[PDB]
Amino acid sequence: LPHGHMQTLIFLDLEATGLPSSRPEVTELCLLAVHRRALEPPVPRPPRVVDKLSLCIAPGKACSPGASEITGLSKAELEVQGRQRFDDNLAILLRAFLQRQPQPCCLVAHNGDRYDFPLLQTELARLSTPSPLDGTFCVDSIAALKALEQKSYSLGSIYTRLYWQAPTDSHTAEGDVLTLLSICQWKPQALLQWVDEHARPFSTVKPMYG
Amino acid sequence: QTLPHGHMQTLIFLDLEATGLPSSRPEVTELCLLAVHRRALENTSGHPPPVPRPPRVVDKLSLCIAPGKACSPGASEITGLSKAELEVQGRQRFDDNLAILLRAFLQRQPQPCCLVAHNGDRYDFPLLQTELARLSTPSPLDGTFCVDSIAALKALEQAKSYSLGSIYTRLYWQAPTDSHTAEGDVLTLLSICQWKPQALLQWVDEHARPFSTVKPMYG
Repeated sequence: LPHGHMQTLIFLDLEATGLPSSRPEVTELCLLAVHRRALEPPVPRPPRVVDKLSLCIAPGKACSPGASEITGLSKAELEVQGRQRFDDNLAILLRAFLQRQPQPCCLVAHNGDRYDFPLLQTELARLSTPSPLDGTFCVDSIAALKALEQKSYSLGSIYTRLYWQAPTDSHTAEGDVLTLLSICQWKPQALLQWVDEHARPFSTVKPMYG
Repeated sequence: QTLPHGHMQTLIFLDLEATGLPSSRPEVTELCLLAVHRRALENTSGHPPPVPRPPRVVDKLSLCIAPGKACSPGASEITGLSKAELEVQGRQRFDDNLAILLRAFLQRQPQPCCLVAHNGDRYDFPLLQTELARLSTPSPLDGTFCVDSIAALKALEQAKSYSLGSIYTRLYWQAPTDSHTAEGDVLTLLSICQWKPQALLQWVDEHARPFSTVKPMYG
């Protein structure tokens, strides 16, 4: 194994203002931390023991029509609800939340490699403080499920393919994280093996934009 | 005549799960905060009414915490948590880092901010005060206010058991989901408070008091 056995999997989803060339900004973030042991067909229930963090974040630029349509969030409404920007205080919060998880820790996000990870890297890079994620590992769950399954690889398509019922989470970062968790609990042992074999340092994720 | 502490801009629905009843000097095993802006509550839309949909914009924190002492049998059965299991899953104690985490979470919420917990005055608030008192940080809850939703709902209804489940079932005509779990009970509380949001907010504004005035459960 490249980096030992992952002790925590943190299921992650970011929602944002638009697609990568638009130089988007995060508008919502959910982390759901699960211990390796809590992982080790009826849709699986989440483990009893989990840590969860879900935050709405005011962006500096407007959401695109499509972004607002899909995420149900807009810059205007985030500001009327007094949401703060992606800022130093947020980094304090993330660092403390990460500190409570046993290490090595691995982020897991659907399409993380092409979207969530580089965007997170970019948001954290503009802060004065070093990234709270520099000791953390990551994997993309699209690749994971492609390997476990050997077809659409959208989140809902996978879920329905495995469980033969429609997904029932909200259209939110947390809803997407919960659906992802369910999918990852389909073959938990095999998923953990794939994660262990394929985990890579978040510090090697290239920022989406600079 | 004016409000004691202005209009609350954020309500933070809160639930604590613990190792036992108050005389056992219990320790927190799970904590959930769900922060909702005043405007999100007010924007909340028969007999029975549909269970209100939670607002699109919310912040949520849920954490499991290893206690220093074992859970009582009843506690483990009710909450689904045990000291042993929390430990096999690498959970950390209630410590300074946790206070910092809570502070940073609270900092993202517009002020004045008011915690709302069911039986909070008798249990959740004094227990939380006690846990925080053993840390080396200032209280993260300085400047934050608190109220007990039992008194709140008693008032709203008067305009009967007052356990969380009894109220929910009275208003919506079906049982809650995920009782005895911190997040589950928070969500149930949110649904109850969304029943009559304007009246709830008014009662909260008038009865909010500083968390700093809450007496610790034990020394």
